[PDB]
Amino acid sequence: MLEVCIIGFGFSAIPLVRELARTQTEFQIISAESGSVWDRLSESGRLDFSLVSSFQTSFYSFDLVRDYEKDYYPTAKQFYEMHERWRSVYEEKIIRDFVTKIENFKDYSLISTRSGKTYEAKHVVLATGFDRLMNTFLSNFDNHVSNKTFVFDTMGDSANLLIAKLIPNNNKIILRTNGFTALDQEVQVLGKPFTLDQLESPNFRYVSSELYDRLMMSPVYPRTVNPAVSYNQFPLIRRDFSWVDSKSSPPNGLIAIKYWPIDQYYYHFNDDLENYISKGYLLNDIAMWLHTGKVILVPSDTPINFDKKTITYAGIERSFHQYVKGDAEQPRLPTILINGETPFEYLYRDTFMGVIPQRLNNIYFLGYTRPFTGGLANITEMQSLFIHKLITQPQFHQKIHQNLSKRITAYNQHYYGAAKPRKHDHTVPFGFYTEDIARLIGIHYQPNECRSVRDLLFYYAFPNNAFKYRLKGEYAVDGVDELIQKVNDKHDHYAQVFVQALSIRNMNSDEAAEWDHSARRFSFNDMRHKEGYRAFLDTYLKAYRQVENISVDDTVVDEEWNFMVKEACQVRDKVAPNIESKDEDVNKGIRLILSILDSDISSLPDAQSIEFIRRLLQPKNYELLFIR
Ligand SMILES: Cc1cc2nc3c(=O)[nH]c(=O)nc-3n(C[C@H](O)[C@H](O)[C@H](O)COP(=O)(O)OP(=O)(O)OC[C@H]3O[C@@H](n4cnc5c(N)ncnc54)[C@H](O)[C@@H]3O)c2cc1C
Ligand SMILES: NC(=O)c1ccc[n+]([C@@H]2O[C@H](COP(=O)([O-])OP(=O)(O)OC[C@H]3O[C@@H](n4cnc5c(N)ncnc54)[C@H](OP(=O)(O)O)[C@@H]3O)[C@@H](O)[C@H]2O)c1
Repeated sequence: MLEVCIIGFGFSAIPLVRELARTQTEFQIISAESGSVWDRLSESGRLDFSLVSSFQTSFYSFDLVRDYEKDYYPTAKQFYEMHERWRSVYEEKIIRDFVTKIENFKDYSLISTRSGKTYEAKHVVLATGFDRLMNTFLSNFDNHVSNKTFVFDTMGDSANLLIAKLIPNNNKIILRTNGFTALDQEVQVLGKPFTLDQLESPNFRYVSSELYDRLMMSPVYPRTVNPAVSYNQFPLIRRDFSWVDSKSSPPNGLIAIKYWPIDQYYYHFNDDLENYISKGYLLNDIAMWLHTGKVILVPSDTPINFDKKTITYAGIERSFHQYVKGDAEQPRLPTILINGETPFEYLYRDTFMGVIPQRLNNIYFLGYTRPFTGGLANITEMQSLFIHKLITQPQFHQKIHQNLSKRITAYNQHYYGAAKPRKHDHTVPFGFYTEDIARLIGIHYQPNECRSVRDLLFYYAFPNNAFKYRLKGEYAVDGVDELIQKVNDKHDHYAQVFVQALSIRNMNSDEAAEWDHSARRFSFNDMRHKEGYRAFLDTYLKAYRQVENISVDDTVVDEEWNFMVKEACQVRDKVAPNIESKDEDVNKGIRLILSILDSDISSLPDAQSIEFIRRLLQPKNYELLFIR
């Protein structure tokens, strides 16, 4: 009887399929003829955008190993192209069919398809993706509507992608939301560009949750009164975070819009604008939108009749052309029958690590955990290794499953606490998830096993990407030592990250928040590096309109909008005139570290930071009750 059935093959499943081939496990893939959202975007011609995520975190270790020279943002085209390549390799093993039902028994499951064909499989893996409502807007659109008005009850990376495509057609944007978390996807660090994922040094949570919290959460929670931070100038972006009942920060369930800030966007693309836009590099700067008023925030309770289709803001009644609601992070699970009769009720919190469900035998989920920053690759690679070991190594299987529900309770206690289940429970800091998975599999690193400060940087500051845990051990990939050398050598061994955590070791949360924003340009939501790009923005529009064959008649006065903008930006007009250090501390920190790279750690004698750097071999907060 068939050992393994993979239902659905897009991207999530590639690494697990690679691992099955390797160990020569008997597997079949069943996967729809239609394909995914991407084959949509391929047919309609709509691949004209780029990922919010860096190569290093969006593409799998066994590709990075040969294609990685420098950090870039891949295009939707490059990402689709990489799916069709791995599709091609495995097409012989793929059955084109839709599965409509799985009857799960003690030893195996019975898979029904639309064809009517039936399959028996010992283990089954669902890698079927999500149904998403804005896919419609993204797959089906028209860049001919201009000067119209749009209301969004929700903000997110797809809402942001659509706002990027509207603004050049002098469309007017209103966000009627309960606020949102948005973060510069790229950060100038002493001249060098870093992705946001590259600066989280997540293993610092082991030193203390509180150390990590104040290092991490100042751009999210409004803990600075610095009037350059969008959350002080535009207080409507603020969310209620009272649901958060966990010592883990950032908390599971936190989501974030990743945007290009204009200055980073300038730096990368100014010298060949028409081509870079052509390729799908699009200015999606929400902070710039808020500052120009090409977008405006509005209280959530700003009533409107959907029937007359108008918006009640200030002493104005603006007729809106389109209202956009959107939230469908619901996995595409076909019906699953327990003991082959009782329907299975999906709930992210009731599965272990987002992969192991509780009343089902030999059934795995792959592609349903959402990384909070970085690409899905990071998550799906480690899921792939966790699932492969569970399928192929029955002692491992027994170890996890013995006390499956104790692990799930202990997981939920650490990450969610007492909070009621939410839509976004399935979102997680990637740096915690990957480390979590790796300590279950045992391909993790020991801090006690560091001998040099160089080793202490690898452990704490090297980002917890999937390939990080594939240098050696059970899942070692050829060429990973070279990747780590490459990357290490390009980011100064992630010293700057290590130095941050050091700098804020003695501060309280309010002290850290201030320090974190005492920079000429702080990392996230810095409204001082906006005004001086209005000249460039004008280039960008003209430039955009050329590749995309647009005329917009740009002398028009939406006079009421100009007055809606003025009322919206009130707090701004009060607070931004109050304008006027991490830069220095970091400058001297990097000095100390790059000098003592090769010093034995235990040897270290007794700026008094050396004593904390010793204690880095023996962290207090390593305990994870869901792993032991
Ligand atoms: C606009 C957009 C932008 C994104 N950008 C990024 C990004 O920048 N970085 C990043 O890391 N992630 C990104 N993602 C998320 C991720 O890359 C996608 O979800 C991608 O589709 C990988 O998903 P998957 O392999 O899990 O599922 P899919 O690509 O949906 O593949 C699942 C497959 O299962 C098939 N299938 C489903 N149900 C059945 C069934 N019952 N029987 C048989 N076959 C079935 C489907 O046809 C499909 O081919 C983005 C997603 C979207 C929509
Ligand atoms: N690696 C990845 O998988 C990855 C990463 C980023 C983006 N993406 C893609 O981009 C899209 C995700 O964005 P989306 O626009 O589709 O919807 P979404 O961001 O998943 O949902 C957004 C809505 O959730 C609610 N919400 C709760 N907490 C929030 C917070 N802190 N910030 C913002 N919103 C919050 C808000 O509405 P209420 O206030 O009404 O509850 C908000 O409007 C998907 O297509 C996804 O595949 C993928």
